[PDB]
Amino acid sequence: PAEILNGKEISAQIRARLKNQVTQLKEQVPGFTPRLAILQVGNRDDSNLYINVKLKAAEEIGIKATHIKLPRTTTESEVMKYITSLNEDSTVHGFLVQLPLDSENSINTEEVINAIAPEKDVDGLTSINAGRLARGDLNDCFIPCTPKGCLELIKETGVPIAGRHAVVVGRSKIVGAPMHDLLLWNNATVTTCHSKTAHLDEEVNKGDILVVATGQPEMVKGEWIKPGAIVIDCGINYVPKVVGDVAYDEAKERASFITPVPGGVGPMTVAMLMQSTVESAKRFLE
Amino acid sequence: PAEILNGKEISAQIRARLKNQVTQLKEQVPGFTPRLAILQVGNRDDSNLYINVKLKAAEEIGIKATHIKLPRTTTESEVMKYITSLNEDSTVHGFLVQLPLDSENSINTEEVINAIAPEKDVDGLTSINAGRLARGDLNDCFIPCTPKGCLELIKETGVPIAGRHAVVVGRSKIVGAPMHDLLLWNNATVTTCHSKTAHLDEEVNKGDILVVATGQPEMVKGEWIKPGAIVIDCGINYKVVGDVAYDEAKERASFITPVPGGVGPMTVAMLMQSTVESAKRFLE
Ligand SMILES: NC(=O)c1ccc[n+]([C@@H]2O[C@H](COP(=O)([O-])OP(=O)(O)OC[C@H]3O[C@@H](n4cnc5c(N)ncnc54)[C@H](OP(=O)(O)O)[C@@H]3O)[C@@H](O)[C@H]2O)c1
Ligand SMILES: NC(=O)c1ccc[n+]([C@@H]2O[C@H](COP(=O)([O-])OP(=O)(O)OC[C@H]3O[C@@H](n4cnc5c(N)ncnc54)[C@H](OP(=O)(O)O)[C@@H]3O)[C@@H](O)[C@H]2O)c1
Ligand SMILES: Nc1nc(N)c(NC(=O)Nc2ccc(C(=O)N[C@@H](CCC(=O)O)C(=O)O)cc2)c(=O)[nH]1
Ligand SMILES: Nc1nc(N)c(NC(=O)Nc2ccc(C(=O)N[C@@H](CCC(=O)O)C(=O)O)cc2)c(=O)[nH]1
Repeated sequence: PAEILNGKEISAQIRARLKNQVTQLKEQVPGFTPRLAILQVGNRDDSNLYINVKLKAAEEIGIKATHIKLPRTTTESEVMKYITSLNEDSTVHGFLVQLPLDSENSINTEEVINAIAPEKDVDGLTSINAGRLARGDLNDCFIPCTPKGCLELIKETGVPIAGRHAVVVGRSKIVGAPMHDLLLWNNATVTTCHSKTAHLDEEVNKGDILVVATGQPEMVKGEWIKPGAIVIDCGINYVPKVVGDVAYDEAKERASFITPVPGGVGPMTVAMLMQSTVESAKRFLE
Repeated sequence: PAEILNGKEISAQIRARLKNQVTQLKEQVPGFTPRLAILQVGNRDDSNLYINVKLKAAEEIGIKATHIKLPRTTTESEVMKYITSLNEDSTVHGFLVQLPLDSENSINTEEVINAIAPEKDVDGLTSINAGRLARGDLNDCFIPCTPKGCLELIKETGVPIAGRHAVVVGRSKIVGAPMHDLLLWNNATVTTCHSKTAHLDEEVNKGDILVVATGQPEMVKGEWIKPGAIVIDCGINYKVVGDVAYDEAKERASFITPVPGGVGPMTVAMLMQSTVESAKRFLE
């Protein structure tokens, strides 16, 4: 049976490490702290929870994190005033807009996200940072936090990535598409599947590394898993309890390593955001 | 055997349509002409050839194309000055830097490319345009010209892309990587291969659509091809041969691009199309 990749434990070690860096950066440049801002439009329940988890992580580490919550009646123009203000405020080192925006008005999300200064785009959602990642220019770009966290989970298996066949199910802007790029430039051979893929079960069965980011509860069946695969489940689904996008019971009988839900990718997403925030704080000093 | 995808004939149809568009444009707004600039660093023979092919196509269409060639010893700072000048010249609608740079001094290609204004980046090489393409924002970006030409050749088959398994061999900034994205947002299931891919023959055999962009002459064997595959060969290797072993591949493919006269003419035609598109937007 598969060994469990314990994201809860792994993230803790990352956060302890970040806390020491933050404490150490204070006794290098005094009064200086990493500063994060999180902008929210509307009042989605899941966004409220995820933002709150991120605030807790930043607090424990020493990052000063501000949460701005705009109402559902907010217009695209009002959101842009905040993005411009956060770009200009040299005390803010990174910020992000929690997605999706929950507005009754029509707001161009792509236009909002792409007003974020790329040097503060710790969520890696601007076209500029996406374009660097998608073309293999990894040294000078923020990488989206869920793919970052999935790569770290993969590395914890000690199984090298180069030459393996990776399958990514899902191509969303925040997870699946950057996940493909990250695996590719770590020299996996990568297949991307989506809602138009035919014979999904056959495609999934080719993955030595499998990352599932569909938002469909337990859709990926254990039978589909290649024996010995490294299975990374990004799904967080509320069903009649929380389950992921992989049928966990069947899959753990065939994988060599598997992420549980909860306690797998989710805590790693948050840890990687704090790491990117510290990185933009350190970069700002230079 | 395969039907041949005649890139010579298809590109001539595209260039004639563009010529008539430009003619009509000039009738509607007298004195206006689409303008392209090509910047080159060094004096590579292949670059000289491909640039010359581009200038001739622009001339046939009625696009005014200027070519600026800098010596092998130019500095990054001097290359940047020209890019700034091109960005600021409001009579220039698109421009590109022919790659690779041939310099004696270390010049940061990524910094040079990324100083191009995205609205004039007709080669689609800026990070801004790459990121738009890579995340499916296909209406607000220039797509690189060779992937655009490959997509048009695949569409000439009349077979829908959606649901097919496509294999891209190569991940370069100009061809392989944007090709993956174009096929992905046409709803293919896409596998990307590279020089660390193990069992390349088995990955190629999965491809209903196969695009080979490696620069390794005839390395992709015909026996690896899935029977009935659509086979797109971007290679130009020096006779001139492609990246696919053509004779064996043609036996098994449903459609296949010859080399030469396949992808090559389509690449140039797609550059002209993007140029005319930038000029049209600039009137608007
Ligand atoms: N977004 C969040 O705030 C958040 C928070 C926690 C967890 N998650 C988890 O993170 C992952 C990504 O979520 P997201 O919101 O970024 O995704 P999303 O925008 O909802 O996109 C889902 C992706 O899965 C694909 N897909 C859907 N049904 C499929 C099927 N039956 N077969 C194959 N592919 C299918 C879609 O294909 P198409 O592109 O063709 O539509 C799309 O690429 C999910 O597992 C989700 O549960 C999300
Ligand atoms: N560049 C031009 O001006 C030009 C003009 C005419 C024609 N072309 C054609 O355009 C295509 C791309 O050219 P490019 O300049 O963009 O090439 P490039 O930058 O050299 O990229 C070559 C790609 O092929 C991959 N590759 C090399 N050997 C391989 C192997 N044995 N198995 C699998 N993948 C392998 C490389 O993998 P890695 O990423 O691991 O290195 C890389 O992604 C080629 O077909 C070329 O003939 C180019
Ligand atoms: N801009 C932006 N928008 C977004 N919608 C996201 N996604 C985005 O926050 N996801 C997310 C998922 C899981 C958790 C998480 O902490 N999950 C824990 C459970 C947390 C708890 O309840 O304590 C787990 O799965 O184990 C946090 C964030 C993002 O990263 N950036
Ligand atoms: N910036 C930039 N750099 C680059 N290096 C390229 N590639 C870039 O120009 N390729 C290219 C390929 C083929 C031809 C072409 O016309 N090929 C003909 C043969 C050429 C001839 O023999 O005259 C054919 O295959 O049929 C022209 C350009 C590019 O498109 N943009």
